[PDB]
Amino acid sequence: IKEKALEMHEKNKGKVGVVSKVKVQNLDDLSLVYTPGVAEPCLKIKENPSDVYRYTMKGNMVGVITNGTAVLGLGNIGPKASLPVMEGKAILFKELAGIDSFPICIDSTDSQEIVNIVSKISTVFGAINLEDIKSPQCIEIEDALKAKLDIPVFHDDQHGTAIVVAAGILNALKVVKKSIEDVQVVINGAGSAGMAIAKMLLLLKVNNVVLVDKTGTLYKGVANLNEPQKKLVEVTNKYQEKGTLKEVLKGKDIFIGVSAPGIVTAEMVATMAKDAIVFALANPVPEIMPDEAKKGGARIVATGRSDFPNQVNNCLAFPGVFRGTLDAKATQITEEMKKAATYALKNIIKEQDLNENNILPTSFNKEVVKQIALAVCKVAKETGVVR
Amino acid sequence: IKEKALEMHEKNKGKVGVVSKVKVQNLDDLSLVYTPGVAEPCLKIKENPSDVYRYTMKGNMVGVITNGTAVLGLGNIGPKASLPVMEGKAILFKELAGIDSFPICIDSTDSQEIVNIVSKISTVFGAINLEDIKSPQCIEIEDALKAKLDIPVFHDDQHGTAIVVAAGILNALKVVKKSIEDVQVVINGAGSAGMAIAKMLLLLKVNNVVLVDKTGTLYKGVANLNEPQKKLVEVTNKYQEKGTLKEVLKGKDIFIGVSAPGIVTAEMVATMAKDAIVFALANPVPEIMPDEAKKGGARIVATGRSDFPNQVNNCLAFPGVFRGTLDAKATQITEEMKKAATYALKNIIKEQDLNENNILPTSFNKEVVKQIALAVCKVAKETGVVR
Ligand SMILES: NC(=O)c1ccc[n+]([C@@H]2O[C@H](COP(=O)([O-])OP(=O)(O)OC[C@H]3O[C@@H](n4cnc5c(N)ncnc54)[C@H](O)[C@@H]3O)[C@@H](O)[C@H]2O)c1
Ligand SMILES: NC(=O)c1ccc[n+]([C@@H]2O[C@H](COP(=O)([O-])OP(=O)(O)OC[C@H]3O[C@@H](n4cnc5c(N)ncnc54)[C@H](O)[C@@H]3O)[C@@H](O)[C@H]2O)c1
Ligand SMILES: [Mg+2]
Ligand SMILES: [Mg+2]
Repeated sequence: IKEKALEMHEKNKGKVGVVSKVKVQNLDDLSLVYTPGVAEPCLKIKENPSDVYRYTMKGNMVGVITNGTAVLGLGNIGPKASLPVMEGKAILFKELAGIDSFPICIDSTDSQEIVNIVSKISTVFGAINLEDIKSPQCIEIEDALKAKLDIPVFHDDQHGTAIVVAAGILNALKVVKKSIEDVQVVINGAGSAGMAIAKMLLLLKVNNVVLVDKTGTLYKGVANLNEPQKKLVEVTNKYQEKGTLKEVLKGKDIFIGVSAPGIVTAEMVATMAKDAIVFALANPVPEIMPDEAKKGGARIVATGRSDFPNQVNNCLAFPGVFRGTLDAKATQITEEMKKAATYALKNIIKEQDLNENNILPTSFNKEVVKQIALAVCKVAKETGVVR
Repeated sequence: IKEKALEMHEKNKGKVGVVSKVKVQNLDDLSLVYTPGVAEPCLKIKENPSDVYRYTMKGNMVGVITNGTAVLGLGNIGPKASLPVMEGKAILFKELAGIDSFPICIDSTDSQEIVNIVSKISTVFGAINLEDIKSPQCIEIEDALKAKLDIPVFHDDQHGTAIVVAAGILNALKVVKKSIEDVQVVINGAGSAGMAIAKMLLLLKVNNVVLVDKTGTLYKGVANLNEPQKKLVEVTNKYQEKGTLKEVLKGKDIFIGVSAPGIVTAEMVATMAKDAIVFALANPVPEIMPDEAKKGGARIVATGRSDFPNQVNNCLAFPGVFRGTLDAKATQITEEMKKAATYALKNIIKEQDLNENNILPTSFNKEVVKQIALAVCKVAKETGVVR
């Protein structure tokens, strides 16, 4: 309900407050939380610069940095209007994985300016969560900061998406008894989230993925790919298929839509392979209803909806992703760490309890952050990507 | 004690944590602190951009922004090493004036870069507290951001200093029965804090102030003034005196030192006017001890020391300054608002209870933030500098 939301925000002027982690009411402790006390850790950090991580909030602090240019489904609406979302993201870090988070909203659509600016304010952050930025812009920024900064940088709306998606896919294949190295996938929308699902599947040795945009699939020599679309045309659609979604969906095991509402029909689901897997994650109106999906013959349907039986939820991955990432002092959130965050999530469900309505856990299950963290941590230490 | 400080910081990995201002454990409230709830204030702010201030932390949030280039008496030691100080400053905003504060430490010594960068991250802050930056650099940045941003910007180490100083001066004059429009002041150190005390006194119609640096006083045609020193040479030292501190101190009513340790003697205090006022605020070793100050003949001595009878303390002004500033929705922290913050502070002491050891209140007295706020607020509304 609208009014219920608005009231909530108005109620306390925001969701995000700061507390003191130590106590101070007099002059004694004052000279320790401030001068001349504060001088002593400052000189420590000056001597050994890594000592930031023991006299400071840094190592439990994740920055939630944004642009405003892609806010939920509201798109480019600016830094002010995105603020409530960023505040909301911060307190979820806090409530789900006991993480201190703070929102920074940046007023610039220039990649290089945003890169530089975030890189210059990294002192206080133990990790960066990038949120609600425009594809393709979000990629170069993520990539630029990732090779620039010595702390973990992570675009949740694309990499966090793929973790839950790949989790739900792996679980769904066990159901219909198929293996992901044998199956032909179609992803509608070559934007941020489409892009990254493609990556996380190729990361999983998918047999073949085809990306489709609002104009047709993407193949070598397509008119106008953005720079990341181009790099992805190389790895995807091996058999070099061309044409519209209607034509291309024909014969596929998995449809994954992150694009639009109601662009897929029941007829279209009938053309897909037996035991079809349909993921209609467009929001709020998915590209097809599970009703019309099961009518076409879909064995499994996931959506981005809470009311519907199989919810792809972003709060499944990011709290546990950052938890182990921080818990490990990881300098980086690598691909293998993503890969490990997927399996851990897919394994909350026992394998004895898998259904066509039990491919993903509940988004609040405390055992999700715990296991995703342990696996994200376990590989960080192993691989070396650790302070 | 050192170890006691270091332990304190280590104890909890920093002084600054974040809380949620609203509750959320399930899915119900989740869809209000996040999607689809957060959409509703976001669209409000998009429609009326001022609505930031009712669905968001902004209007109770002050940013503590720094460089590292002037940390206490540690000077240029970088963004990492300054972090504990900035964290300490944030929780004092919180504990003294119930204000949410967050530390941003900037890794750049380029004025224009720092201006731009802070201006670009202003979305989340209701006010800016600039902290621990190099004179003269701090001035152009303060000035640039002050004319650029629509929120209050405030360099505490200079303007906050002057408020307490001017407060202690006005109170001290009542003691020795002198008026500030008749008296001849000398300030040692034409750095940030010296500079700004000069301003706040000229703001008070001082008869004559003389600034002195590590090389001699400042007069028209002095070899190498920085740009702000130059502007101040015009308003100060009317009688155009030249020479060293020894020579120049001779005959003055007030000495105010913000420079060095032990550069003033008892002999030198004997040359000043009757009922001398001596302010040795250099830290930790003041430019003269009260013992040697009263030996020279000082009627009144203030220092920056807690053990000594008259402490100039920065935590006297800034919590109450920002309180009323925020309490008023001030768009600006103007000169008249500074002026009003001074008088309010000087008037915590009854005027029936003034001593040579009672010119300033206690730095924890809750009635200080309250009154400084009401006066800072009262003039904001009057003058118009208000949303
Ligand atoms: N957990 C989840 O449920 C979850 C996570 C991420 C995204 N999503 C949903 O997926 C959708 C995409 O989100 P995003 O972050 O990738 O946004 P995005 O704008 O980056 O992706 C959209 C892309 O799809 C393409 N597209 C648009 N309309 C199309 C059409 N009719 N046919 C084919 N292609 C089309 C466009 O090229 C665009 O670049 C959103 O509606 C969002 O709600 C859901
Ligand atoms: N509330 C307080 O007690 C309070 C507040 C602010 C500053 N201070 C003290 O005052 C001092 C100055 O602080 P600041 O922020 O202005 O630092 P600053 O470096 O900006 O000011 C120092 C300036 O004094 C000049 N100087 C240095 N040594 C000198 C000497 N021997 N003779 C004459 N001039 C000299 C230099 O030109 C320099 O620019 C510090 O030691 C600080 O502890 C105290
Ligand atoms: Mg988002
Ligand atoms: Mg300071």
